[PDB]
Amino acid sequence: TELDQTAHQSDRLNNALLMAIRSSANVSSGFIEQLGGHDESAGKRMALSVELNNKSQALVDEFVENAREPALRGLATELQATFAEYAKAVAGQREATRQRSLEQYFKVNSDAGNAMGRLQTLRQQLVTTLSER
Amino acid sequence: QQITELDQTAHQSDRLNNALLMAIRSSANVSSGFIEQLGGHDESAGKRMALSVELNNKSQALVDEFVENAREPALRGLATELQATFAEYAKAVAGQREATRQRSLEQYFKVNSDAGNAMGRLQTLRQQLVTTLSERGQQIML
Repeated sequence: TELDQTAHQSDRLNNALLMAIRSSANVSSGFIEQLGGHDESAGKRMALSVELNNKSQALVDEFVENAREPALRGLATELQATFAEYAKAVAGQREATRQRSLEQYFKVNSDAGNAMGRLQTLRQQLVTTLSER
Repeated sequence: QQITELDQTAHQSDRLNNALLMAIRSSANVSSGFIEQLGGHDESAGKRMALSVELNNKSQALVDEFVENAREPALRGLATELQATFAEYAKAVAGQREATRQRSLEQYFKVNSDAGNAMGRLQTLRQQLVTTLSERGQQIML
């Protein structure tokens, strides 16, 4: 029973991070589509970025709710905080894209890239801790 | 022993998760780098081109190692598809980087569909491989 919880936790963690980076990739792609006048195509990218933000946030929330073991509590709260910092940056990318502002996009993009760099290394720390039961 | 094959199954799914994560991060760097370049932030865009290269090279090495270790027929067909699909993806992202260096929206769009189509297939193949690896880990325990 503990082991089936582990697989659900792993699906939540991996899907959350894949959907989160896809959310940012979509809004960047959509910004470029707007630059090229592909304005209908760009709306599909923006909608997917929004949806992927919502779905990935829900999975992080579930992961943290279910990571009660003492070895995981601190790291899971670190994940919650770093993920929130990433999601805030991607929300900033969406707002820059709606305003069609190259400079607003640059401002927040460094925050996005730095938080995702940390999410990759934090994910590996979580995978190590999950596998040690 | 069971823990050996179990340990190797976990190692394989982890290779797969890191490869897909870094592959999508590579895209995020080239697209956001193009936006930075167009805003006059040439230095940051250059760093992002380098990071896109690094990330897809690391992903490629993980994909190659995954295929080398996916010997069972339940996995090998999916694994070689993942490899062939990654090659398509990596070539399109390289096209996106060169379009960025040339400051060319037209060059960028010319390959942007190749990248998205390959990435979509990569994500489905990862899903099939994760499920098939998990099935093998459970078969051992059964």
